[PDB]
Amino acid sequence: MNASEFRRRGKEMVDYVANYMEGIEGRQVYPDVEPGYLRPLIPAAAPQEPDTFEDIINDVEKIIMPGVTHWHSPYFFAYFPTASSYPAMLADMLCGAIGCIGFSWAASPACTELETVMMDWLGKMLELPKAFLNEKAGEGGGVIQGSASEATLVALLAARTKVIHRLQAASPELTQAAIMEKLVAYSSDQAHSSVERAGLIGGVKLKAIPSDGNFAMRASALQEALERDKAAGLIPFFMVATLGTTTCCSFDNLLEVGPICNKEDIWLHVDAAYAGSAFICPEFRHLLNGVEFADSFNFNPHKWLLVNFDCSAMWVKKRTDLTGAGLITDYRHWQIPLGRRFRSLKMWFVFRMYGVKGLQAYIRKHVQLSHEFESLVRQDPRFEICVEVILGLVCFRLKGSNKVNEALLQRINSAKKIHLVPCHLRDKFVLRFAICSRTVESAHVQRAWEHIKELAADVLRAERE
Amino acid sequence: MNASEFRRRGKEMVDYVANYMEGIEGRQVYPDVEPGYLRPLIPAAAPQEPDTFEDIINDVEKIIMPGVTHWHSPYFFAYFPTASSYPAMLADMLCGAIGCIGFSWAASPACTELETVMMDWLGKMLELPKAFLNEKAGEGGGVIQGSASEATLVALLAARTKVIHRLQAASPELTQAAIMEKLVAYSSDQAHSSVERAGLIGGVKLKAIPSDGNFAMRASALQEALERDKAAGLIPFFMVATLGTTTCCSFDNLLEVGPICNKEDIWLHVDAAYAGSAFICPEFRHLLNGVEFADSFNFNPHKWLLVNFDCSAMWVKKRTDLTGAGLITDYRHWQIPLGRRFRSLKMWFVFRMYGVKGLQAYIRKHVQLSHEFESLVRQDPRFEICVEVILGLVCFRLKGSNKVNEALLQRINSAKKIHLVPCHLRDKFVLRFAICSRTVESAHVQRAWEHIKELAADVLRAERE
Ligand SMILES: Cc1ncc(COP(=O)(O)O)c(CNN[C@@](C)(Cc2ccc(O)c(O)c2)C(=O)O)c1O
Ligand SMILES: Cc1ncc(COP(=O)(O)O)c(CNN[C@@](C)(Cc2ccc(O)c(O)c2)C(=O)O)c1O
Repeated sequence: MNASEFRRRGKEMVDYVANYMEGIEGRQVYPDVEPGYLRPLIPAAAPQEPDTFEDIINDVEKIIMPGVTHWHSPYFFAYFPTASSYPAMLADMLCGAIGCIGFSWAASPACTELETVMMDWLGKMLELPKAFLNEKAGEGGGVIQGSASEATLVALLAARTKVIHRLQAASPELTQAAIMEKLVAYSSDQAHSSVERAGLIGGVKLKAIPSDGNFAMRASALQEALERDKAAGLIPFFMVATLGTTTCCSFDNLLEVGPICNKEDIWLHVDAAYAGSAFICPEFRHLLNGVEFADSFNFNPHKWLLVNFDCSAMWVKKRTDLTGAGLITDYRHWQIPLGRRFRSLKMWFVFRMYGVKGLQAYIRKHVQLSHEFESLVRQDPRFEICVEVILGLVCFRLKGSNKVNEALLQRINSAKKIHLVPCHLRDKFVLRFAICSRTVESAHVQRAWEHIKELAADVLRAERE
Repeated sequence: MNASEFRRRGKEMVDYVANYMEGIEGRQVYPDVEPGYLRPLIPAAAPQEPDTFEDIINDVEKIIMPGVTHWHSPYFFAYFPTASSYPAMLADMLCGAIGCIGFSWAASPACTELETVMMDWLGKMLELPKAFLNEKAGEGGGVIQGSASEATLVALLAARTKVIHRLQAASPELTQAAIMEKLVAYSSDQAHSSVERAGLIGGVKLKAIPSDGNFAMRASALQEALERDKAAGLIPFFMVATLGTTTCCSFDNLLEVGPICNKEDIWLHVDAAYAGSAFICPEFRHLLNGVEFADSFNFNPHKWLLVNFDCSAMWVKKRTDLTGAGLITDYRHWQIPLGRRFRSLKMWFVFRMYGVKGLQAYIRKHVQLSHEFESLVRQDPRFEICVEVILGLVCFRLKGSNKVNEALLQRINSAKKIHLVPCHLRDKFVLRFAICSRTVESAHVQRAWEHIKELAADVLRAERE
């Protein structure tokens, strides 16, 4: 293609995208295809001569869309939201056009420099302690990671290098491998699987701290684990404290866990992948209190701050602690990959085109809708809410057996009107209702509950026979 | 933004992108800004109320573009090409609109299933051994990684897990840490820094194999290193053999190194980040002979196959060896991150809109232009070519001291008409000329050489005084 043909086809793509978005409520949210559906429907080899754009876009509708789960349908209530906004889409077109690989300052100065400023913009919107901000001064700063899973790995690796160097400074004869045998990392029993994966990749032991009745990590359980493992000869070195657990959006107590991690020389990484976006609202900022004790803090604008994937935001207090693993000129030693694209354009466009107040309104509407769903559940005594509703997630279930709730879930996902996923809280099977779509409204939440309520009656009937 | 506003602004963005691309030859390839230029030019905090699109796009031109290194200018001859094509741009708009996170089959079936087919399309274009292809049969298959640096890490981690399990099967009392002390990985002394980083992240020793006069890894040097390290008690477990080294586009000998790695139970990873795209042309496929001995093979469509970053293509012979670290339903255990976007749409669009013959013509034009530059250098006896020219890279220098070539480079990069970077080959400072832009032509290559030739005269004059 030349640029003149892209002028025509790019504008046709813009219309196609806007059409898909404007009609998305008419899409079945979860697909009917079975695993393996796609390969029989397209050729076994690439074409030798070019295909037409018309044939390709026809295949998008005919072959791709039947296998799409529509994350941005208002009836998608699964997992956590992922971001979809037109400002991020516009920036992503510009990002691909500039097309730089920012593995060094010289590879495109603006790619690195805009990113550092946007991470300070974001840090200030979250009212982060100044130690995390760059502002061309001090030792802290922020970087975009590809994902919170990668951000957790990066923090673990930095923590690993820091403790190896400290332990070898104390015992110069001590090998890296002898230290490796004794290192242990911690997270909540509600932590995301990215923590377990970081421990496996990092080659260290990982232990779950039992959570309290609110599924929060507390000082007492942490102290009990530390006493046990230190007596066994393990060396605590890394902690992931979670704000907004994937299971039930619970919150680890940083005011309790922070001081303990500091005094134990445990690198404290705060994972707020989903919940972090709400901390731009002052009524939720208290859930972040204690981040001043953290060594690193991470959350995903690409979940709940309208910056399309990929965009994970990570700050550290000491750049030097992170690199070994004022002006920031490159990010090579802040991330796993060397190459990176101009992702800060997406943050710039979203922040500027929505404004801080526009993002706050977006968060608050989602939380209000969550409370609307919760209100409906609390009116039906056949159901129970298992965890306090704070952000855009409601954990609910039919009172009674796990089997009846497994049946309810299977009826919901078989009817394919809405989409949600479950979790386990201890031995209890629980349904999750996550407010996801940028365009979801009260009417969608109410119809989803009406649907759930109807299927529950059929399921409860079948259990008495 | 709503969809109706995106219809208007998205089409204005398409025009802006096409304008930038059509005028790109008028851009100064390398910028005049100094590190730190950007922060004083934009506000210290995000705006509370929205800014206009017009103000944002004005800032792109006023503030961002002065800090852009124009990778896609025809006068960019630095590093290696990165991909920029309009089919990939169109697919990337559709990718952001579908906006799924494909961390599981259910999160969007098409996101995983198209990817597996495209990796077979690509594998067949490279005439890979069938053991690497999926085709819903056997044990092999391919995945998109975010980068070759990540692909190398993933292979090292899989190799690490495989050798730990084998050594523990032989000695059940042996701890992971005791094994960690003895593991050693290998690469060429010309290997990319991503290998050293994978070794650091993976917690294993890494040793460089001395390259021959053609900067290739050969059996003799590999055998000499193996005898030394095995006698010292090290356990060889991982090898990165490079096809198309970053320094001088040299090629490790897989026909020699492959059988050695197999008999030593060394996981052989073939890194062809840049050169791999040329292997779709039969006249270059012989440079890949011996990949049948590899356990994993990787190259970057986002360098030299017009699939905009990010898109790194990695194949393995045994999915089970990779996951522990027929139908493919998820890629969670193939990559470092859990989340991933619908990147295979970019491969689909590029492959279909260019056709295999269009991609072959693109490769061959770049190689011809490389040989055109080489021809000009070989006509000037003040210069020498340090390594055989095979693909789109020419390694050249003024005969004489490193200091005179350092002066030549500084004059080139100070005049800001073209952009190139150097390397070291042993103790020798060498200039690299890489054919990069999709729209580069003979006329650009000839003007670049005319420029280099002129600056060399001034530099040689200043050395005789
Ligand atoms: C609490 C928590 N911590 C870390 C991560 C990992 O984030 P990332 O995907 O960027 O590596 C998560 C992941 N949330 N995983 C979900 C909710 C799936 C998901 C939804 C929306 C997204 O934008 C992403 O990236 C993932 C899951 O089902 O596991 C997390 O919740
Ligand atoms: C031989 C070789 N192996 C691995 C890598 C790493 O690839 P990736 O960037 O995907 O992690 C490379 C990297 N090449 N690095 C260049 C040539 C910079 C560069 C140019 C164009 C790109 O598309 C990327 O991603 C990077 C460098 O200067 O180091 C490699 O050459």
